[PDB]
Amino acid sequence: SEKIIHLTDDSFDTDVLKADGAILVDFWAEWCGPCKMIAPILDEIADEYQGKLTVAKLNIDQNPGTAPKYGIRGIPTLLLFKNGEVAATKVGALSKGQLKEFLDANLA
Repeated sequence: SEKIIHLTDDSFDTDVLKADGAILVDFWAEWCGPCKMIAPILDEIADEYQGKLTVAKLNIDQNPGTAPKYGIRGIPTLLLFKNGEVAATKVGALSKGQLKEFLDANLA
């Protein structure tokens, strides 16, 4: 059950900040319907982008510490990290096609 890294506040440094390569971090919560709408889409991307990218999820209620560090203000927010640095930001639900395009464009 791990293609997706399931992050915590304590593991966020190792898992994201010190990863060699691109991580796609999904800031989300259980009550958030758009967050849940995109979850299946993230599963497909995890598979599709395997070897180019890792997908990780931080649940902002269970892990309240990390989101303020990135000025997160609404969910879902997708932050693309490249080797510990944020390259791209996407706020709100989007389709698979839209996510593919956001990824393809920011991964170069």
